[PDB]
Amino acid sequence: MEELQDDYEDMMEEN
Repeated sequence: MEELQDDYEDMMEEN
């Protein structure tokens, strides 16, 4: 059960 992968943090978004 993962939302995010590895090198990220859901306080930004890769648009």
